Parts: sequence; structure tokens; C-alpha cells
Amino acid sequence: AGLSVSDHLDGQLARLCEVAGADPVEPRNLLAGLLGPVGPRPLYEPPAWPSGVSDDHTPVEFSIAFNEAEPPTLRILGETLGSPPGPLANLSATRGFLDAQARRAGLSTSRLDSVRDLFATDDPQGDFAMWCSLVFRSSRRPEFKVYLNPEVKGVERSPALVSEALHRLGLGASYRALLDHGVRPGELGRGDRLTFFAVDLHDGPQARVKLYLTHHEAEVWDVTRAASVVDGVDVAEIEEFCVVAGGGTRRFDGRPLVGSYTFTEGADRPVGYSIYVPIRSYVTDDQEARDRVAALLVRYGFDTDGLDRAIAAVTPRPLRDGVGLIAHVSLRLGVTVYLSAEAYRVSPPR
Ligand SMILES: N[C@@H](Cc1c[nH]c2ccccc12)C(=O)O
Repeated sequence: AGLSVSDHLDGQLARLCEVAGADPVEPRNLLAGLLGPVGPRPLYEPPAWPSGVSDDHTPVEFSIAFNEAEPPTLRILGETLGSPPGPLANLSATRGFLDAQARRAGLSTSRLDSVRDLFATDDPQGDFAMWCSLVFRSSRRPEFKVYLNPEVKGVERSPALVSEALHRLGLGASYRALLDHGVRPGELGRGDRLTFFAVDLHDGPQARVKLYLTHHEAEVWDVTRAASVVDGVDVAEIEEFCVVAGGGTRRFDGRPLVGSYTFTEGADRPVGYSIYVPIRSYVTDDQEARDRVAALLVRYGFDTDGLDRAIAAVTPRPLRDGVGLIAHVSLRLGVTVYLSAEAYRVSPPR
């Protein structure tokens, strides 16, 4: 037959697993589950639905996280499209996949369950309600993360939705620090958007949430001021990261900078921060993006062999021949590289 989406993505994952030394059986089984009805869909058919997961609407994005003294972590972000694809049908299918995997792995989901009704709506707003992250490592069983849309009941309701969800979980003080002292003056739900509310599927020993903010048309000065509410972050290091990844850009007026905040029990400041540069918006092509990411990995004492092998695993195409393979690069206070499936489109060089 013609190639399917599964044919393309399953091959990418199999090769990425070898690069990371992760066992491929369970990851490839989980990707097939996550794809649902998209898996068998021919590549020569247009996307089943305009998924926001990736620019070409492939409903999956790969990433490789380089960790100080630990083998790289491979992750898949994506969603399961519904039977007639659509916002509510996609939520049902994605939650169906996750709930089946919770049951299979014997996970407790009481923390996630405790906030379900705050996100639940018959008329979900925006291009998703729930995404899935699958997390793979050498010598660990896969981990599941759930990405909820804070704007699912509309952008206006997002701050109150997040406030009430964090209060229920026994969090809220670090979040209060971010809303009162970490958001650009007069920009909440405007320039500063609540983009993801991310939790482990499995109840951990303590409540933990990763909140992602999108900083529209933002100065690095303002994004690092937002970051400065986090314990022990170096604003200089974040700016250095942004200068290298952005090629000298100070105003990210293309695709926006994104920050994530890790909220934990008993803390009044976030305990973790990541900056996500959408590097595809600030380069001519993937050769230039690869060169910038390699410079960042070298500065951090990482091996560029892992990066080049992960790139080659995803696609053999000349890096000069397009842009957006390297979709994002992020600094965690290690370095994470986000690699596009390009199942539908290779964005041309710019
Ligand atoms: N493709 C979307 C969602 C997304 C995928 N990977 C991401 C990493 C960080 C932030 C957002 C994303 C975007 O670029 O916005």
C-alpha cells in the first residue's frame, strides 16, 4: 500500500529508541495506541484534523532531553483524534487511551481525577482539551503526563480555572507568586497566555504541576523577569540561552517564547523553570538550527553525537532543504531538542 502515518512515525520512534538505548517494544505499542485512527491513515491523504501538536498537523512531536550524568530521555507529545475528528471527540479518544494505560500499569489517578470537573465542558474552546506526553528512558518503565488546556472554557476563565485546580491539589502559593509578581503588567490572558496545565497521570508522593505560559511578542528582559520568581534561576544564563538559540534576536516577534513553572507542595516559589525557544522561527533552515543547538549542547558539556544521531533517526533529508525539523529547543533549570515527524510537510528554507 501507500505509506501510513504509523509507517512513518513508528520507524522514527524505533530509530530514536536505539539512539537513546530505550527498549522499543512498549514505546512502539504506546505510539500505536496514541495515534488511534490516524495510525492506518495513508500519508497521501491530508491530515485527519488540523492538530496543533505540530505545524504540519502531524498529531505527534518527538523530543530528546540531554540530562547531566543520565542517558537521554525520549518523549512523544500528541493526541488521539476522535472517530469524526473534533475537539470533544479528540478529548474522549485521548482520555480513553490514557485511562486504559492507567488501568494496565496499575496507576492511581486520584489527583488528576480531583480536578477533572474544572476542565470538563461539552463545548471545549481552542484546538485541544487534553494532550498526552509519553516518557521513555533506559532502565525505566514508560511514564505518562497529561497536558490540559487552561483555556478550554475560554481565555477569560483560564486564570480562575488554574487558580481553583491548584487550590484543590494543595498548591496555589507559587502560582499566586507568579500571577501577582511574575506576569507582564496588564497582560494575563493577553500577551501572557496560560497554555498548558501538565500533571503526571500517576499520583506521586506529593502534588506537582507544570504550568506553561506563552509570552506573545516578548522582550527577553520581560520573559527573564517572569522567570525570576523561580528559586535559584540565573536570569543571565536564560538570556545567554535565548541569544544563542535566537541568533541575536531580543524581541521574539515570530513564534513566541514559552516558559514553564514547576509548582510543588509546601513551596511558595516555583522550584523549576524551563524556557522554550521556537528556534524554527529564527533560522534559515535546520542546518542553522542544528548548529545553534550543537553550540548550546557543547557549552553545557553535552555530546553533539546524540543530537546528530537523533536528527538522522527522524529524517535523512539534507538539513539545508527545510526548516522546522528542530521545532523548539529548551533549557531546564539540561537541554531538550524537539524534533518534528514531518509526516505531511517539510517547511521550506526561509
Ligand atoms: N506546535 C505547538 C505546540 C508545541 C509543541 N511542542 C511545544 C513545545 C513548547 C511549547 C509548545 C509546543 C507550538 O509550537 O506552539
